Parts: sequence; C-alpha cells; structure tokens
Amino acid sequence: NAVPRPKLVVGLVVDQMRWDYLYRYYSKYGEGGFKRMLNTGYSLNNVHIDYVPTVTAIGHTSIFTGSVPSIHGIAGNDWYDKELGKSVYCTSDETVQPVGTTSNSVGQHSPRNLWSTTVTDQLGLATNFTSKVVGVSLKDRASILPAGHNPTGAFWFDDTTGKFITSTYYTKELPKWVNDFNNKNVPAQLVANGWNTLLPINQYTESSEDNVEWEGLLGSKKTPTFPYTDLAKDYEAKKGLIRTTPFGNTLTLQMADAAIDGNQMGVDDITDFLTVNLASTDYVGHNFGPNSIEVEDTYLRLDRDLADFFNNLDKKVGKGNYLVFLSADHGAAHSVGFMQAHKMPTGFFDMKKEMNAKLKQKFGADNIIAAAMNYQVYFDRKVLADSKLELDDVRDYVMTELKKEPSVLYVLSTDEIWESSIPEPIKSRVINGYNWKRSGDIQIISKDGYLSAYSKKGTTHSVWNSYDSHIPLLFMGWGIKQGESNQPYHMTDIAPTVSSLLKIQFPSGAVGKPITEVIG
Ligand SMILES: [Zn+2]
Ligand SMILES: [Zn+2]
Ligand SMILES: [Zn+2]
Ligand SMILES: [Zn+2]
Repeated sequence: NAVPRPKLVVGLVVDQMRWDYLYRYYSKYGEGGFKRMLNTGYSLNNVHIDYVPTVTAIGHTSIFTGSVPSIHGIAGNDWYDKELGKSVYCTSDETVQPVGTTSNSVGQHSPRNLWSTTVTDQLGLATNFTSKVVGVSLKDRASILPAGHNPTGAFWFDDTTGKFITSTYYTKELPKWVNDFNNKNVPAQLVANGWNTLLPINQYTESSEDNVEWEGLLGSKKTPTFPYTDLAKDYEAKKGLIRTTPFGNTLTLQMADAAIDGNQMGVDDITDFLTVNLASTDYVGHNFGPNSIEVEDTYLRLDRDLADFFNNLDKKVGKGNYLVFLSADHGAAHSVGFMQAHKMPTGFFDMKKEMNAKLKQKFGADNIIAAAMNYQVYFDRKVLADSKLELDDVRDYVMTELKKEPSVLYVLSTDEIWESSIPEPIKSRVINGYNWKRSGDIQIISKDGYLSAYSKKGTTHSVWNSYDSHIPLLFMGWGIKQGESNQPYHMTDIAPTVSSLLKIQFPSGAVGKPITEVIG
C-alpha cells in the first residue's frame, strides 16, 4: 500500500550544453551514453529557458525550483545589491566556515540567497527528511543550489588543494567517504597523460581546424591546438586547470559515484536524490567555442563517462529502480571570430565607465551608474539623492543613448516591461527574470549573435536567443516511456515533472507545469 517511487533520482545538468550537441556529434557517440538516453528514454527537443539572463546560477536554480528569478531570488551568478552597496555572489555566505579547506573564498558558501524551495527540498519534506540528498559539482553554485536548503551534503571543488570540500552550513566536518576520495588524488591520475583527442584528430570533421584565431589558450601552451602535453605540470601549478579539460567531468562523475556509495543512495525504498553538474563543458566551451575540436572531444569523452556512470547505476541501484533527467543550464553562442569567418551576424556588446562619463557631462555628477551587469544597469541611489537627480530622468537619458548602439535591439525600464513594444517570448522572459530587490533599473536586449567584449575569444551565454535558451531535456528510467516530442516546454517544467513522478508537492515558487507525455 505504498506510493510507487524510484529508489534514486539523478539530476544531471551538462553545463553550457546546446541542444544540438546531441546531434552534431551523433555519429561518434557510443551506445551507452547520450544515445542510451535517446534510445530508451524520452527527449524533449523543443525546451527553452523562460527567463533572462541565461547564466549558471539561475539555470540550476530554475531547473530544481521550477521558478524564475523574479520569485526565487537568484538573479544571476552575481547581482548588485543596493542595500549592501556592492555586487553579491550568488552563494557567498560569510556566516559559515570552510570544511575540508582553509580557504574562505572557496568554502564560505550556502544556499541562503535562495528564496523558494527546490524539488530536493520537497522530497525531504515528503519523506520526513529520511531521503539522502547530495549535490556534486566543480562549481560551488552548481552544487549548492540544486541540493536545496537541507541536503545530506553539497560538495564542490577547491582550486587551491584539488579536493572536494563543503561549508559549515552542511556539516562540521567532511564525511569519511569524502576524505577517502580526496586522498586518492583522482585529479592527478586523470591529467597525468596530458590531453589528446580520444579519436584521431583528423576525424573531427564536425569541428573547425585546430588552430583558429577565435580560440583561447589552455595551461602553458601558446597555441589553441592539441596535443596539450604539459597538462600534468600545468595542473600541479594551478589545480583549477582541470576545470577546463574533459577530466573535470570525469572527476565529477567519480565523485558522484563515491557519494552514491558513501551515503547508500538507492539501496532501500526511500527515494534518494543525487544532483551532479558537469561543469567542464562550460569551461572548455568558454575558452574554445562550440565549433572547436576541444569541445567536440569533451563531449565524446563525457559521452563515455556517462555510459560508465549509467552502468554503475545499473549495478549499484538496478535498472528500472532509478530515474535520470539530463538537461543544461543554458546553451552558448558561436564565437564572434567564427561567425565573422562565415559571414554570419555577430559582434561585441565598458558601459559603466563610458556611460558615467556621459551622465557626468549631462547631469554633473559622477558614478551615477552603480553597476552594469547581466545586461542591466543599476543607478546609485546615494548619488542621485545627494545630487538631487531623478531616477526617471537619469534612466531616460541612458536608454536614449543605448538605442544608438549597433548591438542594442531593445532598451526598457524594468518598471515598464509589460507595456513595452516588445514581442513574446522576450517580454515575458524579461518579466520572469526581473527580481525587484536584486535586478537593475534598465533591461537591455542585444541583437542576434552579439556577445560580451569581456573576452574576445571563446564564447559566452546570457541572452534569450535560441542558441542560449534551447536546452536538451532527456528523461530515462523508472516511470519513463521511450519517445520524443517537438511540443514547446519551459525549463521551469522540469521540477513539476519530477514532482508528479514522485507524487510530492511542487516547489514553493513553481510556475511551470508537468510534462505529461513523459510520464508513462
Ligand atoms: Zn552554466
Ligand atoms: Zn583547437
Ligand atoms: Zn534511500
Ligand atoms: Zn558559462
């Protein structure tokens, strides 16, 4: 007379995975990774992110809350907090201590900026907190936010030591199974032989040439080309280097396997929840771009690691006893230099300094703009009051100046989003992404293909356009029929779907709805 439930559900989010990575490299994947999810599970091929900006902290938050920044409070990886008078990192919390490391900047993090509950929170509430909930990622934000407010543990990678650590928000000390894993020095083992392509490099016909102008550098090498023979020496000097290799994903999945065993995840009938973010596809993509040989090799190597991961699930939990959903927190644009080489619309988006000089000339006061980030601009309320300036005047001028920019498609006040002459889906995505306390006073929408000038190599992601917002969404295992769909869905539909499969209450700020055709 019990509610039918899987023994374990695994939430995998491949960082920066554009949907078309599934098919650009389709002919090179094996049978047990992405193709196992496609061939035995359900693929939603028309899922878009229903907010902006399409960055990491929000993506992981919205996947697991079914909510939007306007409600759940995570308005980006960073945001300007006008009451604190400074920019704020999404997970930074100076009321906790590092656990397993002495670095405060690496370990002082918590989910305290998250206002809405997660599906992992709701599982704990539905099982009287007998459920094992563990988050794993190289990035603090991508481990903490999916895990929720009261998980068994949330672990992330310490660049200063090469170990997985946590904070006193979770436990006073690292569990034995984490110390055991760290002491193996898996990172050293992985980078020992450098980085060569898994296949013969001549076969990477889905990619550009190896040496192109728009690709960044890795480690000590001064050309963006294989082979990366000095990886082991470079990793030793900077252990954060492993983030920008396929071995960062391999490390993460071995850590996730250690979490399954260290917490007995999936052995009894009480549903456990493992969340793991694969961050290296984002680091590699940021440095080399979606058309690089580097990125293609990262996905061929991730594909094999996922096959090993699913095979370990079959032995430790049992096929049919676990539920997997795979998605991404966002896509990515093509590199500006790549698009220019092929005549596609593209370009680059120092606004705070430049506009403040103009605002200075126009109104006579300096530092009128407090911050410019996430395609928004914040005005310094302290400067406006002391200078006797109106927010609307100062805002109207900046918007008029921004309309002149060749990269600007729309500019609008965040007080007047609904009435603006902007089509859907852009208008509602701007609404969903606008958090009253933590978002700026002006919203900017860039033309297609334009990227930030923060780095003129590699690529980035933040915009509404389909290349950033079109994410894969694959379900596999317990309670999932095989199939695929081109019906439109939202990222905020993921958590409601898992909630319905588990017969648990939806998260507290959820705005999405279950994907009914998946539940079979
Ligand atoms: Zn990301
Ligand atoms: Zn290259
Ligand atoms: Zn259990
Ligand atoms: Zn990124």
